[PDB]
Amino acid sequence: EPLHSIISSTESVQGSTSKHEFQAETKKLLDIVAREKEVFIRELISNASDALEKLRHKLVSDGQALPEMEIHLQTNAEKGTITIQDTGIGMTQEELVSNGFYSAFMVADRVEVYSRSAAPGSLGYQWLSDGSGVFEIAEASGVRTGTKIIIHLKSDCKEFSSEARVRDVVTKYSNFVSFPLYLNGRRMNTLQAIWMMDPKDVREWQHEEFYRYVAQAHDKPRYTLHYKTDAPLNIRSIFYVPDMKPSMFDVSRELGSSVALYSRKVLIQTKATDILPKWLRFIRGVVDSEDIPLSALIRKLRDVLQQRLIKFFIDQSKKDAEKYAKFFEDYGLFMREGIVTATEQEVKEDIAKLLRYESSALPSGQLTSLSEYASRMRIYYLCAPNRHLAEHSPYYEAKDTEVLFCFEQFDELTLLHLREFDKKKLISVE
Ligand SMILES: CN(C)c1ncnc2nc[nH]c12
Ligand SMILES: [Ca+2]
Repeated sequence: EPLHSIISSTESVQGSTSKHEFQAETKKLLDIVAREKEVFIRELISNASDALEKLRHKLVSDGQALPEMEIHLQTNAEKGTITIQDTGIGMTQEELVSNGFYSAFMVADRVEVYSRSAAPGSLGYQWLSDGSGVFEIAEASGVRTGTKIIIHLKSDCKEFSSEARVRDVVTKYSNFVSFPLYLNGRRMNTLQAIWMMDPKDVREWQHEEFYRYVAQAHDKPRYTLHYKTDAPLNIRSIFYVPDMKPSMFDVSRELGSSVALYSRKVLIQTKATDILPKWLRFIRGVVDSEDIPLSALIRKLRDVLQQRLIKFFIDQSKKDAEKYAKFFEDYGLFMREGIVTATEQEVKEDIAKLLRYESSALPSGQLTSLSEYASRMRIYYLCAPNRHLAEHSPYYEAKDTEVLFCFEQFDELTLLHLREFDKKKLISVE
């Protein structure tokens, strides 16, 4: 039996507990906090992961051996309890007094905590609170290094004492936790949050495996962007462009982005809706940012990613012009839609930087960007069925001025919405 559990009633308190008042703010908080509810598992697992990370980081800095670093969850139906224990850095009495965590009171009639700091010669402490105006602290024996939280669920939340209900919660939210997580002695997590890895270390087989998981697809990604940054915000993200052509569902999908939102390897909202501009909904991948509450002021992240993705495609066109040509053929509609739907001029020009057209100066079949046309001028366009019809259209013959050639009616409406590029106005020949 490969059952591995570490949770047991080893703690004991010798003397009585001292009673403490909750700060003015905290007391108000515990009431608002206790008004869905299942997210507390997410919060507690994330807290345990942080605790384990601090200890592991400290032990490596001191070149000391690493102990068992695990997160364990236990459910007890007879006692109506849910317990989470980690073998992390723990807490001292000072940190325990000051003491995310209070999300436990969403479902708890009373909370019971045992913690022992990893520092040598530390003591175990017991922390008790019913979510009222008083909590209790006392020295405890038999407290394992790390932290143990025992939640006595109120009758309205007894479901969280069932292994089936908790297992569904853990799998949905905490699938990518970086430390081994156990539920009633059974290992749960096996997926790797590859977006946290060093971009140059991720192997092609990992990107393909992850793309198929996030996109629920069976093809491969033709483009992969591993974007990590901390200057504006904290961003750990990977974006994939499917190898397939866009599907009728992709072009007509409403209120979806096909991008997962994460915070510290913990899920925030699967199929995040407003993480990317709607015209980038054909993108698959994940966005991880610790600067997320847990739904108004996210736009700053959306604009940063739009610019980064637009830069990525501009670079892709320069690295391989032929691969980008078919990408434009397959996904150009999204870019024209993004311009038609844009409201500010600077975004329209940025997206338009991705658009490709044919030119009278270049041979049939060769593409050119609006910037390359602007570079060579000493912006005029003509929309016609095809190239030969364009050269023979009366509008074109009428000074060694080069003219861009569009073929679709959306191209014209796109250029019509994009009045100007780089302060050069767009004027149709005919
Ligand atoms: C809740 N909180 C602030 C914590 N501090 C340190 N180690 C912990 N292990 C689980 N929760 C912990
Ligand atoms: Ca994976």
